[PDB]
Amino acid sequence: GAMDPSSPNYDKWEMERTDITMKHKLGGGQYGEVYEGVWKKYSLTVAVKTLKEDTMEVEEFLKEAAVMKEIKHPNLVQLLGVCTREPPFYIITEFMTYGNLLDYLRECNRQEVNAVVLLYMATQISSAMEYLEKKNFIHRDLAARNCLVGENHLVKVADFGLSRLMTGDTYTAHAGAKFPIKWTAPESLAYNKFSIKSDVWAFGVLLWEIATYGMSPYPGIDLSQVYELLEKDYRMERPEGCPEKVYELMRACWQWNPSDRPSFAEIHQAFETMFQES
Ligand SMILES: Cc1nc(Nc2ncc(C(=O)Nc3c(C)cccc3Cl)s2)cc(N2CCN(CCO)CC2)n1
Repeated sequence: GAMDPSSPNYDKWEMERTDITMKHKLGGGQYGEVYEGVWKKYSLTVAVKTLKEDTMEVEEFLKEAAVMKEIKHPNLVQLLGVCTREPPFYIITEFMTYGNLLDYLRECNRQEVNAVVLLYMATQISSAMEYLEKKNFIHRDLAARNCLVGENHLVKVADFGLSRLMTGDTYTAHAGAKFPIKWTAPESLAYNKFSIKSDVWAFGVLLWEIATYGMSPYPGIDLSQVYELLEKDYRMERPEGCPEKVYELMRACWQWNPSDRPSFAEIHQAFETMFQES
C-alpha cells in the first residue's frame, strides 16, 4: 500500500484523493484548472490545481510541486499535497481567500488599502524573495497577477512552475518559449540569462503595479519598442502618490547592469524600515 508508511512507494506529499471535496471552480484566469475545495480530515478549505489530456505533460505539471516541496515561508503559497497515480492529477495548497493581487488592487477599497497597506504588501513580498534569494532560488515569474491575497492584506507569492534551484549565480533558459516582456530584465530579454537580479528587476515592476493599483506596465507602449527604450535609459515614471523613497527603490531595481541592482536583503530591510515608520 503506497499510502502506507511501511510501503516502499510511500510519499508524504501524496494525499488521499477522497480526502478532498471539489466545490466551486475558480479558473476563469490562466493559473489553470483551479478549484476551491475542502480537506475533510480537518474541514480546511484548500486550493486545487488540475491537469488535462493534452494541455501539458505530467513531468511539466509536477515540476511546480517538486519546487514547492523544498521551500517554506509564510509569504510563499504553501504546498499541502499532490494527487498522482490515477487520471486528473491534483496539486493542493492553502487557499487564498481574495485571489490574485492584480485584480485585488483593481477592485479594492482604496481608502482601506492605502499607502501604509500598499507599503505592507511590498514588504511581505520582499520578505518571501529574501528567503528565496538566500536559498539560491529564482522565481522567474514575479508579477502582481502571480501573487495571492488572504485576509488582513496577507500577501503570498505563487506560481512556481518556472522556479529553479541554481547551482551558481546564473541560469540560462533554452530558446523555445518566451517570457513577459514588460516584467523581464534586459539581459533576460537579450541573452535569456536569469538570476536573482532578474527577479529583482521584476520585483521593481511589481512595485509599480502595486503603487498604481493594478495599472499595466508601460501603458500604451508597443512591446517591440520596450527593450530599445530601456536601452536608451527610459523607465516608468513615479506613480501618483508614490513616496519618492519607494520610487528610488524601483529605479535601483531597474538598473541596466544586474550588479548595480540591490539585493533582496537590502530591499526588504529598506521596506521594513519604511514600514516600521508606522
Ligand atoms: C483563481 C482564484 N484563486 C483563489 N485562491 C487561490 N489560493 C491558492 C491558489 C493556488 O492556485 N494555489 C496553487 C499554487 C499557488 C501553485 C500550485 C498549485 C496551486 Cl493549487 S488560487 C481565490 C479566488 N477567488 C476568491 C476571491 N474572489 C473575489 C472576492 O471574493 C474571486 C475568486 N480565485
